[PDB]
Amino acid sequence: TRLLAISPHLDDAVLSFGAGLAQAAQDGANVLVYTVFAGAAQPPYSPAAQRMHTIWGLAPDDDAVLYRRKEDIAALDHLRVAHRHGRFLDSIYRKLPDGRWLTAAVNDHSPDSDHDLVGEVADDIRSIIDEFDPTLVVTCAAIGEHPDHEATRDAALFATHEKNVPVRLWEDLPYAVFKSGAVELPQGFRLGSADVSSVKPEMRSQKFQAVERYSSQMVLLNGNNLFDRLDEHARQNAPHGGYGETTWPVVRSDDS
Ligand SMILES: CCCCCCCCO[C@@H]1O[C@H](CO)[C@@H](O)[C@H](O)[C@H]1O
Ligand SMILES: [Zn+2]
Repeated sequence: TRLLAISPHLDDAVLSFGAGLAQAAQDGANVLVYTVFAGAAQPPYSPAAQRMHTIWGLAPDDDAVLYRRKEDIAALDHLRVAHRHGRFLDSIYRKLPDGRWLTAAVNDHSPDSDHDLVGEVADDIRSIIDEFDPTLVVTCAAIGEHPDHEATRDAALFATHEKNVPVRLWEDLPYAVFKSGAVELPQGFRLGSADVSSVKPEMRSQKFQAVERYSSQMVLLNGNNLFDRLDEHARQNAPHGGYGETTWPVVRSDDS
């Protein structure tokens, strides 16, 4: 088995699918987690980016991407899976064609810009598929509607469809604790029946320990009960006990 996980940001795959990644590695699968929006960023930073850097426990003008890449490597090494850091800039570092920052909340902009980004991400994913030759791709459902998650999900769907590789979407955590869960896929795609995994306690522990490697995100993610909320979420999906993660297969719609 060759499992390619496609994470929007540096932490999403571990937060949402860390137990599944860890189990896959345990079972002897070759597992690679490619993070789309891991692109190097340098000052000048927007005021919004400077504020986020502060929330992440960094100086406003620090190399936040460098810090997060190192966190990601530690977390993924802890799960014993490989990493690959993509070239795309996180939403807080992107500019619009007219020179404005993308984020301020997202500034009004042309769908053309969204399409162009999705196209480039899709190009990179098609190349990674050629290079890694995955038997399964898993990426985010984009529950919560973060534009980077939506771009990642849509690009992965288009790339996998063209390359004829099976794809599944994970339930975005911790977002799904606060959202309804319904998502709007690009035309022609739909979700099949959910799978709710049940993993051994060791895999829960491995996942939670890996999450902790993302120290910069802990204040943001905890709001001080992140792990309790993750446990409660799994409990609600599997009342008989045991930790797990929800994923859906993505298939072609009828008449498409
Ligand atoms: C960014 C668009 C507005 C909606 C707010 C959603 C909550 C923010 O979410 C975050 O945003 C960042 C910047 O993209 C990231 O670097 C993070 O990993 C992430 O958790
Ligand atoms: Zn994210």
